[PDB]
Amino acid sequence: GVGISTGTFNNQTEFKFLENGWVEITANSSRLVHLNMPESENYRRVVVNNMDKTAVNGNMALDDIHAQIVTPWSLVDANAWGVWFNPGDWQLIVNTMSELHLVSFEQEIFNVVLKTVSETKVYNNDLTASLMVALDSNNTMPFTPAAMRSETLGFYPWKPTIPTPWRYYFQWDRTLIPSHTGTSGTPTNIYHGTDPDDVQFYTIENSVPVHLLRTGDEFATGTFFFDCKPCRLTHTWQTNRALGLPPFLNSLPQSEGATNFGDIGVQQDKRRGVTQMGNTNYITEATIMRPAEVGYSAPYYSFEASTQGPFKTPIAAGRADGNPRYAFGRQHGQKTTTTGETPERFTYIAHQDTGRYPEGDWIQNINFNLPVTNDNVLLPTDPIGGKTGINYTNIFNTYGPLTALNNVPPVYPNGQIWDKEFDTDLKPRLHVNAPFVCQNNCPGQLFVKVAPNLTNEYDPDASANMSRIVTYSDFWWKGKLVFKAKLRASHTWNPIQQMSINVDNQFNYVPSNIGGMKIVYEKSQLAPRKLY
Amino acid sequence: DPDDVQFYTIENSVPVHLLRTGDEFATGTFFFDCKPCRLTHTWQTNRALG
Repeated sequence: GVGISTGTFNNQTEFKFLENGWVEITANSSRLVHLNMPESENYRRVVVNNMDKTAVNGNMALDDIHAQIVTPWSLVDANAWGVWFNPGDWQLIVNTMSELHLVSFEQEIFNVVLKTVSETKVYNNDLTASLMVALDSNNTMPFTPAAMRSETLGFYPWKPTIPTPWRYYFQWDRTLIPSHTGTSGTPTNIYHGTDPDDVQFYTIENSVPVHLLRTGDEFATGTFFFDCKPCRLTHTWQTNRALGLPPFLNSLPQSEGATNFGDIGVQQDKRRGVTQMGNTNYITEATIMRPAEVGYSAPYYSFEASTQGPFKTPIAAGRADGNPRYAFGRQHGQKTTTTGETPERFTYIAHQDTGRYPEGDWIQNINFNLPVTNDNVLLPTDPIGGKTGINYTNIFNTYGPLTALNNVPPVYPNGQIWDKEFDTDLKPRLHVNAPFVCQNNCPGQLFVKVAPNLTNEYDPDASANMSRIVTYSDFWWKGKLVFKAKLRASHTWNPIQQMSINVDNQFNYVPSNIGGMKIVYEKSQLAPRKLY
Repeated sequence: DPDDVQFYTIENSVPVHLLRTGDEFATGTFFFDCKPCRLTHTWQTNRALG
C-alpha cells in the first residue's frame, strides 16, 4: 500500500556507558528537507568576475574570480556539530568527556512526498513523480563540504530545511598583480581562460548509481566506519617558558599580600643550568634550554599566488589574527525572528594558548652585549623595506623541526566534524577546518534531485528549455552518528572550568515569546591538560 | 588565567609509603620504548653528496 509510512523520526541523543569508563555517545538526528525543482535544467559552466570591485587599486583581497560548474543536483550534507547535538548534549560532552573518537555514521531518506502546483494557486499530489537519490560510495565526485559556506542542514530539529544547490570548481588561469591606493596605473589583472590539460567535467549521472524513490520507498546508507585519530576536549596551558623544572627560590617572602615577591638570590651570571647561548653566560628563564618549542610564529596576513589566483596563507593558531571567524544565517544560529539580510558573526577566541604575540618578539645580534644598543636589535617597531606599517614579524616564520602543536578545537554549532585528507603523497599534518581528518574514503556525499516531470508539449529537437510541470518534494532525512569518549578524572585539586547557564545568559538559550530561537557559540576545550 | 590553573599535591595524586627506619622500597622495572641513538656523526654537508 502506498499509504504506509515507512520510517520513524528520531533525534534522541543516546548515552551508553561501557567498561573502563568509555561511553558511546550516539546522536540520532532527523529533519524535514524541502527540495524545489532545479531552475537550471542542465549542467552549466560559469565564470565569476568581480572586475570593477577589485580593479580600483589597493583592493586586491576582494578578488573573487573563479570558474565553477553548477548542476541540477543538490547536497544534503550533515557534516557539522549543530546538526547532531543540542546545547545540552554539547554541555554534557564538553563538561565530562576528555578524549573523543568518531566511530561510525549513516543516513537514510524516508516518507518522501512529491507535489505539482498549478493556478490563486493550487497544490496537488503526483504519486508518479520521483525523487532521485545518489550516494558517492567511492568519493568519485569533488568533495564539497557545506560547512565552510555554512550550507549544512539547519540545526533546529523542528524547523524545516533546504538542501544547498550543488556546484564544484572548474579550472581557471588568472593573475592579479597587487597594488596600493596611489599606484601609478592599472596593474596586470586578467583572466587567461582555462588550460586544456586539466579540465575535469564530472557529472552525477555518469559517475554513480541513481535510485528513483517514486513516492513510496526508502533509501538507506550502510554504516560507514571512520578511522580518525581522536580529538582532545582539553587544552594545554604550558607555553615554552613553563616547561621543565623551575628555578629554586633562595628567599621566599615572609608576609602575605600580592605586592610581595620571592627572590632568586644568585646573581645573573652565577646561576647553574644549560643554555643554547653558546657564547654568553647569563642563564635566565628566557635563555634556559626548554625541551622543545610549543607553537610557532607564522607570517600573519600573508597572501600568495598560484596560477589560480591569490589566497591567504593559513595559520594554525594565535592569540585579532589567526582565530577563525564564522558568519552564519537564520537556520544556523541567528535569532530566527531578526529581520534583515545581515548575518550574525563571532570570532572563536580559543583557549588553545599555544599561539604567539608578535608585539613582544625581537632579534638581536650574536655578540649579545646585554644592555643592547639600537644598532644591534630588530624590534617589532622597526620598518621592513621602508614601509612603516610592516615589521619583521610580518615576514617571520619559526616553523621548524622542534615545533609542536595541538589540533584545531571543535567549535559548536557552526564547526565542521570531519574532512577528507588531501590525496597527495605528502599530507598536511593538521587540517584547519575540522578536527577529525579522514584517512580512507570518508562518507559518500548524498545528492538529491527531482526527476523531470515534463508536459506533453516537449520536443527535445527544439533548443528551448524544456517545460517542467512546476513541482517540489518534501522528504524526511535521518541519520545516526556514533562516537566513543573517555570521561574526565580529577587529577588536580582546583576545580576545572565549568560550562554553565548563568544570570548573564539565562534568557539566551530559552525560546522567545515571538517564537524565535537562537544557538549561541560555545567553547569546546575547557579543562586544562598538562603538556609536560 | 583561571582557565589554566592547576595545583597538585603529592598527597592527593600518588600513593605514599612510610618506611620507618627498617624497610626498603623498590620500583618495578620500567621498560622503555625509545628509538635508538647513534654514537657516530655525519660529515657530509649538502655540498658533498652524490
